Amino acid sequence: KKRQWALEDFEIGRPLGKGKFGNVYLAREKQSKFILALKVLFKAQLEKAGVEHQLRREVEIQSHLRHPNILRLYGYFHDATRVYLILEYAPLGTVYRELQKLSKFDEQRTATYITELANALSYCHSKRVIHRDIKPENLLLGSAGELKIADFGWSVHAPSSRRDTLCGTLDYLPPEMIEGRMHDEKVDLWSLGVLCYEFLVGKPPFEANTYQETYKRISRVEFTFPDFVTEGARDLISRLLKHNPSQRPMLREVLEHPWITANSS
Ligand SMILES: NC(=O)c1ccc(Nc2nccc(Nc3ccccc3C(N)=O)n2)cc1
Repeated sequence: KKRQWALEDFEIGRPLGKGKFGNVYLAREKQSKFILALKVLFKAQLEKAGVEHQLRREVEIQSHLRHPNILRLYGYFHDATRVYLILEYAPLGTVYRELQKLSKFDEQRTATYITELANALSYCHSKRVIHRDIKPENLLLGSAGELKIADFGWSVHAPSSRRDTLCGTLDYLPPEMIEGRMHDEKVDLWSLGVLCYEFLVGKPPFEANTYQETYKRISRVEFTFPDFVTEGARDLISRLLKHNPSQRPMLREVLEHPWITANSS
């Protein structure tokens, strides 16, 4: 951070999304005419929720980390009643939004996204940084439709022990993280497995009706496949969704897997 801004250095545009922490707007840096996103968070919420650190972690990590499949953080600043985050703007929304718009993905999008995601993680891991929050809602699409990871607030360094009171949903977390135990760079691989299954099926493999119900499904790795899911896909998903973190593939193994290579553009 060599420069410091102010809400006045921008021209806020249309609202992009989010709700309770604050909203995200399309922004235009007056000086340069640079387009970007401006996620505005209210101090009121921050404090009362005690996220001071996740925010610090987000602005922390995402500031340094620089990769084409990771969403950039350009800086931040806060006015009297809130904090602003200067973010890379991703022209094609979230992957979460695309999935609603398409229901399920073909083996090509699925394969591709997984690839871009692996490279980004492969890089994140380079720096012993585990995301631990890879869900389709934290995946944006670039001007060329490329995946771009965001939200490293829940992201920390590994190995780790943190038990952090709740995540809203357990869908993307692996047994270790739910079971409250120690975890590492492999948490991101179980998630990669979940995303893959979801992308092709339209629902995460452990979806349940109750938090409790899902924790059961997860903790026992109980998942089945629709008939349309091909064996190549099944193989890789079954390899990523291993109870034992140490039995999950390394990102290169994933990046070389036949089905991935046979369909990733
Ligand atoms: N409504 C759309 O077509 C649309 C949605 C999203 C983007 N891209 C984008 N880039 C950077 C940040 C960002 N923030 C968020 C927007 C919505 C929800 C959550 C966030 C967020 N806290 O990351 N969104 C572009 C268009």
